[PDB]
Amino acid sequence: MFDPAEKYKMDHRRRGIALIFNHERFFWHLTLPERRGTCADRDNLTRRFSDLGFEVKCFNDLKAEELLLKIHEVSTVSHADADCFVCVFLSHGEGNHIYAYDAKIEIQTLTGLFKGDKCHSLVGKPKIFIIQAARGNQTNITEVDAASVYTLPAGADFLMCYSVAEGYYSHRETVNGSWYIQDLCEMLGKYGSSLEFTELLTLVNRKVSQRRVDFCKDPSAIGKKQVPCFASMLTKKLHFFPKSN
Amino acid sequence: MFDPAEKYKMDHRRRGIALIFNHERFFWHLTLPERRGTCADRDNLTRRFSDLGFEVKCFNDLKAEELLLKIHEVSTVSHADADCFVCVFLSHGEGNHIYAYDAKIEIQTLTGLFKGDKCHSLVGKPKIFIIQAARGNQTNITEVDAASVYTLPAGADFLMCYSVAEGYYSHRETVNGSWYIQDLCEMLGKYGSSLEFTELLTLVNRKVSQRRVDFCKDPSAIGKKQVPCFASMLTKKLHFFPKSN
Ligand SMILES: Oc1cc(F)ccc1CNc1ncccc1-c1ccsn1
Repeated sequence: MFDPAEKYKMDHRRRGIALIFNHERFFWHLTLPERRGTCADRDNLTRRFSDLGFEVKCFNDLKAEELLLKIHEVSTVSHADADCFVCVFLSHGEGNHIYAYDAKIEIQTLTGLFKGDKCHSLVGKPKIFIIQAARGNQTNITEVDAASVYTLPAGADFLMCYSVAEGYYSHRETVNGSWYIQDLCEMLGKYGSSLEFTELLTLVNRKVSQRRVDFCKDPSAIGKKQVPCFASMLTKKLHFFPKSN
Repeated sequence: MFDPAEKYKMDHRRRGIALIFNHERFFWHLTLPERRGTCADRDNLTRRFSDLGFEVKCFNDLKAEELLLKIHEVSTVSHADADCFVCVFLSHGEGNHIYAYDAKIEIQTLTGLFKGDKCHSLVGKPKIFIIQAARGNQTNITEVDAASVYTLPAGADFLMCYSVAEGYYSHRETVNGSWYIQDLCEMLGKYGSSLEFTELLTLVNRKVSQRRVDFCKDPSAIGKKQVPCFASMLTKKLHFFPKSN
C-alpha cells in the first residue's frame, strides 16, 4: 500500500549525532590560507542543530589520523535508538578530497563508513553531509574562493549538501562566516522544526543565489556569483519536528 | 516579505519544450553495445511529458554535429512564453560526457547553452536535465551497466536527474526499458500533476532502491543494487499543475 507522502521515521529516543570538523589553520608545508570566520560557521551550526535535538560534537584542526579515528569511532557506535546522522566539513577541498590540518582525505571513505553494509544501525535512516570547502586562494572582509569540491552523491538515504557548484564562487566574511552557512543557519532557525529538509535547502539555494555581487569593495570580486546545490539519494520526506520528552 | 512556500511561476501560455536524445546504436569504431529497450524509455517519457503539456521533440541516433545544431537551435529560440525546459539523454556516457552516435560531448556545454547569461528567456525558470547513461559492456533480458556519468550540478534553477550514482548499477530490460525510467514514468502518471517534482524524484529513488537484486537469472548480476539521485540548484517549489485553456 505504497504512500507518496511517506516520512522518514523520526520518533526514536535521540535525534542523533552531528559531527562538525572545523578547519581554520593548516600545516605550514600545505601552503593553505587561514579560513578566518570558520568559527562563526561552527558556532552557528552547533546552536541550530542543538535546537533540533542533535548531540553536536565539534573538533578543531584535527590531523588526518585523529579525524579518521573520531569518525570511525562514531560509525561503529550504535545508532539503533537514533533518528539520523549529520556530519559537517568546514575546510579547504579539491575534487573528491577535504583537507584535514595535515593532508587531504577522500570524501568517499568518510561517507563509506555510514553505508548500509558498514553501519547497520543507520540503514533506512537519513545520513546528511554538509560541505563548505573550496580552493585555498593565496575588520570584516568578504573573502571569495573558487568552487573546487565535486558535488558527489554518496549512497541510499544520504543527502550531500554543498556550499557552491562548479563554475561558481564561495564567500566567507571574516567575522560573520560563510554566506552558505549564515543562510543555512537562518533557515534552520526560522523553519528547521516545520519544513521538509530539502524544501529548506532550496530556500538556502534562493537566499545565496540572490546575494548581490555587482558592487563589491574588491573590484576583482565583482560578478563572482554563488550557487549552492544538494545531491539527494533520500527515499522519503525528512522533517525535524520537535521530539516528545 | 520572503516566502518559504514560493512556487516557480507556472502560468505561462505554453509549458515548454522537452528534448529527448535517444541513442540505440553507435558508429562501429566506438565499440559500444546496442541499448535494446531505449525505445520503450523514449515512448514512455514522450507520453508522460506530453500529458503534462510539454511540446516533446524526440531525436534518434544523431551524430555530434546534428545534436549540437538541434540543441543550439532550441537554446536560441525564445522561451519567454514558456514555464520551463526539459532535456533528456538516453545513451552511453563516461565522466562529464554523453555519447552521440559518432563521438562523446561534454554535458557542461549542453547545460551551458541554457545558463542565465546565454538564454535570457529561461532566467528564473526551471531547467531540468534527465540522464540515463552508463558504461557500455562489450526475449526480455535485464542488462546491467556500471555507473559512469558524474552526478554534476549545472547552475541556478537547474535540476540534474541521474539514473544511477557512483558505485551502483543501472538496469535496462530489453523490451520494458530502464528501471529508472519505468519508475520515473509510473510516478509522472500517478503524481506528475499534483506533487512537487523533487518530492516525485524522491519517490523514484525509493522505487528503484527497493528493486530486489538477490535472485537474478544471471548469477553475476546478483547484489548489483541501483540508487538514482538528483542534484538540485532550484530556488523554489516546482509543480506541473494542469494548465488552464
Ligand atoms: O561538481 C563539481 C564541482 C566542482 F567544484 C568542480 C567540478 C565539478 C564537476 N565534477 C564532478 N561532479 C560530480 C561527480 C563527479 C565529478 C568528477 C569526478 C572526477 S572529475 N569530476
